[PDB]
Amino acid sequence: TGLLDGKRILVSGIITDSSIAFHIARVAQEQGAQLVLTGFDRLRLIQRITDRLPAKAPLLELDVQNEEHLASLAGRVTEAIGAGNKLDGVVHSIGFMPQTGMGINPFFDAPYADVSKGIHISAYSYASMAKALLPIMNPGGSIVGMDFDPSRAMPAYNWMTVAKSALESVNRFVAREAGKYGVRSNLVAAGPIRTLAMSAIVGGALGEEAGAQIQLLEEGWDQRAPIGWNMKDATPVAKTVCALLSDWLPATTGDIIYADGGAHTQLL
Amino acid sequence: TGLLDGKRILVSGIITDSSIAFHIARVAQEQGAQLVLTGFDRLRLIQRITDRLPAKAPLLELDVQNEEHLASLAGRVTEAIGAGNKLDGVVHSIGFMPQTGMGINPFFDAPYADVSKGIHISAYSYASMAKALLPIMNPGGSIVGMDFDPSRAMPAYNWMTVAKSALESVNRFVAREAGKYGVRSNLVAAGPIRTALGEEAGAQIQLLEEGWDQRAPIGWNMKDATPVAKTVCALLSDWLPATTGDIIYADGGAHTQLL
Amino acid sequence: TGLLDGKRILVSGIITDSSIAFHIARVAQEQGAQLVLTGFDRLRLIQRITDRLPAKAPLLELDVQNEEHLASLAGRVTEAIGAGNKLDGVVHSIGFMPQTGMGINPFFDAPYADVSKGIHISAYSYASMAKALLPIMNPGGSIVGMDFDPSRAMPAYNWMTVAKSALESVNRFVAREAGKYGVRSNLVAAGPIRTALGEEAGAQIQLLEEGWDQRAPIGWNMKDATPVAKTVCALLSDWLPATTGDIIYADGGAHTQLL
Amino acid sequence: TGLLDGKRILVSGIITDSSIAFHIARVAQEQGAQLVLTGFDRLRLIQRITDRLPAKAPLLELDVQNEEHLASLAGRVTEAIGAGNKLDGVVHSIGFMPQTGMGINPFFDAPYADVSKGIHISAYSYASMAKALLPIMNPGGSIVGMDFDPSRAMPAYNWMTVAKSALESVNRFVAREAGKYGVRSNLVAAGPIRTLAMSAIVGGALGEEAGAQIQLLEEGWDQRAPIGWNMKDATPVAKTVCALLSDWLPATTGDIIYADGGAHTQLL
Ligand SMILES: NC(=O)c1ccc[n+]([C@@H]2O[C@H](COP(=O)([O-])OP(=O)(O)OC[C@H]3O[C@@H](n4cnc5c(N)ncnc54)[C@H](O)[C@@H]3O)[C@@H](O)[C@H]2O)c1
Ligand SMILES: NC(=O)c1ccc[n+]([C@@H]2O[C@H](COP(=O)([O-])OP(=O)(O)OC[C@H]3O[C@@H](n4cnc5c(N)ncnc54)[C@H](O)[C@@H]3O)[C@@H](O)[C@H]2O)c1
Ligand SMILES: NC(=O)c1ccc[n+]([C@@H]2O[C@H](COP(=O)([O-])OP(=O)(O)OC[C@H]3O[C@@H](n4cnc5c(N)ncnc54)[C@H](O)[C@@H]3O)[C@@H](O)[C@H]2O)c1
Ligand SMILES: NC(=O)c1ccc[n+]([C@@H]2O[C@H](COP(=O)([O-])OP(=O)(O)OC[C@H]3O[C@@H](n4cnc5c(N)ncnc54)[C@H](O)[C@@H]3O)[C@@H](O)[C@H]2O)c1
Ligand SMILES: CCCCCc1ccc(Oc2ccccc2)c(O)c1
Ligand SMILES: CCCCCc1ccc(Oc2ccccc2)c(O)c1
Ligand SMILES: CCCCCc1ccc(Oc2ccccc2)c(O)c1
Ligand SMILES: CCCCCc1ccc(Oc2ccccc2)c(O)c1
Repeated sequence: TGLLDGKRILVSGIITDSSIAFHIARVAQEQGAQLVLTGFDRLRLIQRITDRLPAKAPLLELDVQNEEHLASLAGRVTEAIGAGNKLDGVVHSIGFMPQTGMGINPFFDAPYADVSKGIHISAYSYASMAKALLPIMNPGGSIVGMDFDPSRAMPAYNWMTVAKSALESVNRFVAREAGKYGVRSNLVAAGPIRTLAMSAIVGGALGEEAGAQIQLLEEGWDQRAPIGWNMKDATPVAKTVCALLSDWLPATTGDIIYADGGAHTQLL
Repeated sequence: TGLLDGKRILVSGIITDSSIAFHIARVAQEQGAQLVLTGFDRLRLIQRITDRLPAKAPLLELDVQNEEHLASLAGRVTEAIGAGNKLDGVVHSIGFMPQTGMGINPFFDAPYADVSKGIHISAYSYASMAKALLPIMNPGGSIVGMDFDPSRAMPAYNWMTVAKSALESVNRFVAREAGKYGVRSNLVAAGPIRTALGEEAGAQIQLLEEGWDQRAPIGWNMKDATPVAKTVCALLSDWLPATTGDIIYADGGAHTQLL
Repeated sequence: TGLLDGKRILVSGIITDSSIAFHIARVAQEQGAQLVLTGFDRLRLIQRITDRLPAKAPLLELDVQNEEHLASLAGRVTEAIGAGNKLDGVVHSIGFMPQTGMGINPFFDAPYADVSKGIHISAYSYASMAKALLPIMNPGGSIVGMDFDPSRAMPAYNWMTVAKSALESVNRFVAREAGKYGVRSNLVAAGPIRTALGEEAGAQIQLLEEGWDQRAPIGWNMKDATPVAKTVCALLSDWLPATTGDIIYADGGAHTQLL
Repeated sequence: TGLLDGKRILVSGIITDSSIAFHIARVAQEQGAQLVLTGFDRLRLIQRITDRLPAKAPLLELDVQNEEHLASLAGRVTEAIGAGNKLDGVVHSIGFMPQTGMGINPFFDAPYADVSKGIHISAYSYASMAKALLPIMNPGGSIVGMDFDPSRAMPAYNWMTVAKSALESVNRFVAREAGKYGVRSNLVAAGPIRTLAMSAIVGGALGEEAGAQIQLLEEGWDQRAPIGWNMKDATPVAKTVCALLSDWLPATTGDIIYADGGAHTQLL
């Protein structure tokens, strides 16, 4: 049978077929998980994408900034999975940061309203999503978010890095809350994955300064990674998340698991 | 002679005489530094307090949330220290967080507008302050801010801990920008210092504070901010010229010990 | 089907039925793995114990200090699993340290020959074991060893903590060598598990152990090694194919919490 | 006056004029510190070198493996500084590792007797040196050793990296011991410094594989370092040690201070 048999897992974050949450959903379903998906803006668009999944699953609207979406989320899920049923897994795979705070723009030229908006979506929403769903979660359940190692600074990532340093702090705190329900909360720190913005800067959407930079950071990842790293394959990352959602890591919470090919453990 | 002779150092954060920034200023002055102090809201009040310092130094108004204070900050400092003169050191010792996101309030009940306000004052202001002053800073200068180890979660500190996780990340980036000026940028992670909440808090804080002194191999006195103020001066000095984007712990070593 | 179906996994470290390696083997077998077990000194004794496992598996002699056991290890495994067959997983669950360098003895009174013996068995043997078996391992295989967070110092554990700081460093290097074979290499940092020393120890261990369960957001039961044995199996499986040279914590989250 | 006025500091580790301990001594003396030096093998040779210091200081023999040198060390120092006088600072700047465990040799081909010998000298000796001198140290005193960030693996450094991971663990423990005497114990994690072996592999003492590698790791250090890093200047490292020996860091022990130009805090 499948890694996640008879587990009901909410997976947010799907926008395209290159999304990390798309492959987290695909694998979860491949491992026999009943899913519940959420989407942010282009619900019609994500309907077309989510239809390309192994199995049919309810799709709810969730704008983590929206105070109404959050207040109503549990009940909507209750309706979708069926009264008397609970969640065994929540996948937070949400991120955002205006151009001002990430990319070619000077680190010091990001206005706070932009940084604030990105932290809200990339860091605080993890707590508010756990606050909504914790109540309708089963003991032994698992909440996992996506992270990008922010231990050290780097070019381009700038204020996103500061948002991810927030998310890791938030995660350890959400573990406190989540423990009172016997639920774990961890983050999967993945190496770079080609999606849209990052698989666009290739040719040079950001210019010759950028491109040739990210193309360097990415490149070095595959060298540093003792088992290597293919930025065009989001499957290994997705499987790590499934391992976190499963029951084979029942004593690990408030933590961070690194799906980056070991790159973060090697200097050169 | 003093550790910081001839150094023009801007020091923010004083509000009372218990303020970590008060002792930083007091020690920097004792070590022969020319200070420029900034205050946030109660300028008259902090005038009373800053008058209790070893030496007289210009007091400017700075509210890190105010876009006008920031844009003008450099020019006003230039006028206080004199045209042609530049700063050798900047002390960010600013911290805030509404009760909603820190204390007895449940962690999940902090509304973002609050959390966001606290991160703006506690984390982002470090970058915006650096962005303002970096241009009027001398090579080999030092920017140092205050921190409280947010590596692990804990009761009460809650969202402040999240704001500090942000500062440390901001600091590594400010080190990048500051490098372009030959300027370092580090954080000093101090143990708790004394500067109502009920029986849970008076139990927790006095239990967390207590265990600090136990864990600390040299011990920890929460009623003395001097050890911390000296660590900030060592950072402002020239005896740590190769360290930037880093964090120096003035905590009695508590953070290196488990029990 | 099981997590580790069709996987040939070598598991060392069993000595009693409380041994973390016993439950690792028990769980790997419950998840349909073909095991090859190794034992150190009391082979007859561990035969009695290994007979208490779900399934029957070959038991080889391995004393990581013995240069002959190491050189022959591959060939003997080849013969047990069959020529042409290779290993998919190696479990290093070996640990030692004389009383001199761990327990009530003062930290400064541990003679090197002792400390060196403990590091040889507890740290270096991880590399020498990897060097022996890596050649008879399949791509996508997994080497996992046991660890106890040595980030911070603590009473009693003393030089074992130093030996574990070494293992973690050894592990990052074994990840390099192992990568050349498409093999991962990680450590599982478990909370204390039950497997005389006087009133100080019975006070400390029961105080350190106790506070573990408090710190742990999901709690921690030192009388149950199963959660730990499952984490080792998740590492041996294929649901963590992108993680190597790393450390997975099976400790109830205790290490992410301060108080 | 000087940073270390009227402080009596033992400084070991001087073998040549490029030694990190040579500059730690030179600066300490420049800051008005009474020194006590120790040497390992070529005492005659180090006599010639130590004579090139700002000021005259007693030179004792200390082979950290030798059980006799350790047992007699305090008394010899007592004699050199004068009965009734104590040390205010100890500088551990000792390292060793046979070619087998560091360089071009395969990581797996280092025999334990070699690794053991290097850990003994590079890690355990820090404890045994503190065990000898702690008794003749003043409250407020400072014990500092030299370290090289071993968080992540790297080429060439191999078993030395494993020795430094040991030393950092040892350091936190020595802090326990050292606290009972009101003495601090920290490590200075420096970036690479041209000495003898490392300033030899330049041309290619280790070959074209090496050289072009270390020359890469070194190079990248100066790029990653936001204030940059000059591998030909050991002065900034020495001054950090003096800051640790001084009284301007009285609340930091069992810790590690990084003198590497910030390189360890930057990814690219
Ligand atoms: N792609 C990578 O290289 C990689 C690596 C490390 C971490 N991550 C993290 O994984 C997560 C998703 O990454 P991805 O690469 O799949 O990105 P993506 O661009 O494919 O998806 C980002 C998601 O955020 C959603 N979103 C934005 N604002 C929202 C809001 N207001 N309310 C609800 N949803 C909102 C978008 O709809 C989108 O699905 C992010 O946290 C990202 O930082 C990605
Ligand atoms: N007190 C402790 O136990 C301790 C321990 C570790 C770190 N710190 C840090 O040191 C710093 C100062 O701490 P403190 O204990 O002296 O606290 P304090 O309350 O005495 O100082 C905090 C300062 O923040 C200033 N401030 C608030 N909003 C501002 C704004 N909008 N613009 C400019 N200034 C503003 C206040 O005027 C005040 O001077 C903080 O960052 C804090 O996190 C304190
Ligand atoms: N027990 C705990 O609380 C706990 C917690 C964290 C980590 N660990 C780690 O797990 C591993 C095993 O722990 P355990 O509690 O099962 O202890 P155990 O005493 O049951 O197992 C230790 C094993 O080391 C073996 N061993 C000793 N010398 C050997 C040698 N020369 N060659 C081959 N094998 C040798 C012994 O035979 C024994 O099986 C150790 O590395 C230990 O550090 C244990
Ligand atoms: N040089 C660097 O790039 C750098 C960077 C980081 C850390 N460090 C550390 O600084 C320390 C010294 O480095 P260095 O570059 O000055 O090296 P060096 O080669 O100049 O000196 C190493 C010292 O070890 C001494 N020594 C060796 N065995 C001894 C023993 N048996 N008993 C007593 N003394 C013994 C030698 O006599 C020598 O002085 C080492 O710990 C080293 O790892 C150096
Ligand atoms: C730009 C630097 C390369 C880092 C890799 C990377 C790529 C995408 C990332 O995720 C984002 C998704 C939406 C908004 C912001 C970020 C990220 O986490 C990490
Ligand atoms: C109640 C929290 C216990 C931790 C000790 C502590 C106390 C005060 C702290 O500083 C603050 C000052 C103003 C606003 C926010 C934070 C802190 O850093 C650390
Ligand atoms: C007494 C130490 C408290 C820590 C808990 C603990 C207990 C046993 C441990 O494992 C050992 C087994 C054999 C030899 C050395 C170590 C350990 O890892 C961790
Ligand atoms: C070889 C890789 C470059 C690392 C920089 C470096 C250079 C010298 C180092 O110190 C040594 C001194 C004596 C014996 C062994 C090591 C080191 O610590 C760190």
